[PDB]
Amino acid sequence: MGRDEAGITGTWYNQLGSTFIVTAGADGALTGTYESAVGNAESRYVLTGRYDSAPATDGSGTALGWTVAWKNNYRNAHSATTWSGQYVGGAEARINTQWLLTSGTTEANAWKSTLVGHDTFTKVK
Amino acid sequence: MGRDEAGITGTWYNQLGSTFIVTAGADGALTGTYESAVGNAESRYVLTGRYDSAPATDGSGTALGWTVAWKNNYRNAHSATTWSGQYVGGAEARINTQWLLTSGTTEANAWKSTLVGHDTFTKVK
Amino acid sequence: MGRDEAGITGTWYNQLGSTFIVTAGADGALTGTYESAVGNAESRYVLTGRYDSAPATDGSGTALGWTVAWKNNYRNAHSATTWSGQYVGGAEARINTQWLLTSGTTEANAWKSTLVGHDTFTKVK
Amino acid sequence: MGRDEAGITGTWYNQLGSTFIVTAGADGALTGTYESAVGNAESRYVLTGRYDSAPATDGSGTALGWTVAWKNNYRNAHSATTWSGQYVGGAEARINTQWLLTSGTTEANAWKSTLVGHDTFTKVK
Ligand SMILES: CN(C)c1ccc2c3c(cccc13)C(=O)N(CCNC(=O)CCCC[C@@H]1SC[C@@H]3NC(=O)N[C@@H]31)C2=O
Ligand SMILES: CN(C)c1ccc2c3c(cccc13)C(=O)N(CCNC(=O)CCCC[C@@H]1SC[C@@H]3NC(=O)N[C@@H]31)C2=O
Ligand SMILES: CN(C)c1ccc2c3c(cccc13)C(=O)N(CCNC(=O)CCCC[C@@H]1SC[C@@H]3NC(=O)N[C@@H]31)C2=O
Ligand SMILES: CN(C)c1ccc2c3c(cccc13)C(=O)N(CCNC(=O)CCCC[C@@H]1SC[C@@H]3NC(=O)N[C@@H]31)C2=O
Repeated sequence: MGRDEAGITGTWYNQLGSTFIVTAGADGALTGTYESAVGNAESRYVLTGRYDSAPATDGSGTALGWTVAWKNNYRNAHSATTWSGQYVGGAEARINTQWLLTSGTTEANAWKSTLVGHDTFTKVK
Repeated sequence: MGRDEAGITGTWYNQLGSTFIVTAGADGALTGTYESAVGNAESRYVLTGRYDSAPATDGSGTALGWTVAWKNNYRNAHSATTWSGQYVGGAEARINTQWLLTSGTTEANAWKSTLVGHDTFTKVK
Repeated sequence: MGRDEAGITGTWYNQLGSTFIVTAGADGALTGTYESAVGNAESRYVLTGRYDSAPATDGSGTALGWTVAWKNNYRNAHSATTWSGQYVGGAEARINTQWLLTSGTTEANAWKSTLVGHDTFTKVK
Repeated sequence: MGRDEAGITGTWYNQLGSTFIVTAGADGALTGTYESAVGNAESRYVLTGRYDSAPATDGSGTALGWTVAWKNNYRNAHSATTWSGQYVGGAEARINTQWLLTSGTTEANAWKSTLVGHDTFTKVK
């Protein structure tokens, strides 16, 4: 709860070397910035999202998600990613996610508008 | 741009009868509430997300995404959904999305933590 | 069972105008050809897959999936799609699917190797 | 080509401890069996799929996919999984996949019919 808040807030790194900095609010909000090590991305981008401010205490992870639109002062990649996953606490804390990356397309190209992938975030690296 | 802002802001309905009410901010923010016609959901839930405040003008859609954590004053479904998609404007304006719904799980059950689906939102119904 | 076999076997069409011709075997096999109305595709491509030869009889759909590699005598698109979904029988019989389309990539590009989408197949159109 | 055939054919293991045994045919076929270490699964299940019998030689992976219906002599889990991904050869050869697992459902429950995940297969473990 406040446990999750404290667990989630901070800097995370994924397997690609991207950096996710986030504050979890007591109200279930996630707010922060994201810097992608790959793709059409430079510097930091705003992120917002939500999390289960009251997960179970049977050892279950904590559900959460967030979005980045790939526009900032330096680039506009006409796209947006959402990550959906769960926070697991402890000595090797992790956010395990799957993500959808959608590009704005013509109607003709809409069938190929969305990439899918997975990112695992840790507190080190 | 301001076009997208004006296009996106408002009430949308999906094929299931769910209701998405959203304000698009000039800064690329999405803020609002979501009421799901199905699943472990009651009343409205906070939503936040982002959108490409400056899509292309070659007739491409506008990328966007948002999250809902399935906790409010009435229920806690220990889960969170992200929708990723694009807004298409005009007489039959649409937000075409794919979504990931993750439940908090034990580590044993993490492989089955995430549902995937698609929702199409329109301004009527 | 033999019901499913009879239900599934035949020609289906999706919302894009693609054509899926399939034989369901008594052993749970699916075999046939696919012709895509869109993308880097021409003529027919082999398809194979499986289905639950013994679904429930509580009105549940019948789970199934199949793959196409996008290589034939005319083109090689260095890619393969899998469709996962369920057959629903009756007067407006449907196969409702989600699909993953993966392209062979460099290791650098693997994070963007896979598109996701949804196709609905019917017996007419 | 024959390279891919030789690369792919054999026994693979994923991070969960599941075992995938496959023969790649010269015609682009994949045929074999799958034994899942997790879920509603026992013993081996038939699998079929396809692969790009002629990938590029710029170091790109080889696209492929396959399906398992979760019915055999011991169990019927009313479901089917498709894996979509790419084979990468060499000293630490890998098949990197994403998967869709669909359960037969009522029409009411169709929105939650499909799980999504990722599996990485290697030749050892
Ligand atoms: C239609 N058709 C041929 C395309 C043409 C162009 C594009 C696409 C795209 C998606 C789907 C198809 C196309 C797409 O997303 N785009 C925009 C790309 N946008 C970007 O590169 C922004 C960085 C995204 C980084 C990802 S987020 C998940 C992962 N985790 C990380 O930390 N980093 C990676 C295109 O141009
Ligand atoms: C591990 N294993 C056996 C499960 C056990 C329980 C659950 C799950 C879930 C996901 C995956 C597996 C399980 C899951 O999400 N859950 C929480 C469900 N949470 C909810 O029902 C909240 C409403 C979500 C409504 C969806 S959002 C996309 C779509 N579009 C709409 O407008 N409405 C629908 C479980 O309990
Ligand atoms: C890495 N990065 C920038 C890409 C560059 C090139 C490509 C990709 C792809 C996928 C992901 C990224 C890229 C991809 O799949 N490719 C191959 C495309 N392959 C094809 O076009 C084959 C037809 C597929 C038709 C689809 S199947 C689901 C749907 N349902 C239907 O009936 N028809 C549609 C690329 O080139
Ligand atoms: C609708 N609602 C509440 C559900 C109720 C029951 C079920 C579901 C399912 C999917 C989605 C929702 C539900 C589902 O798939 N099912 C069948 C499960 N079927 C099985 O357990 C078969 C083993 C699958 C093993 C996976 S394959 C990807 C991964 N990689 C591996 O090597 N092993 C794992 C349900 O019962």
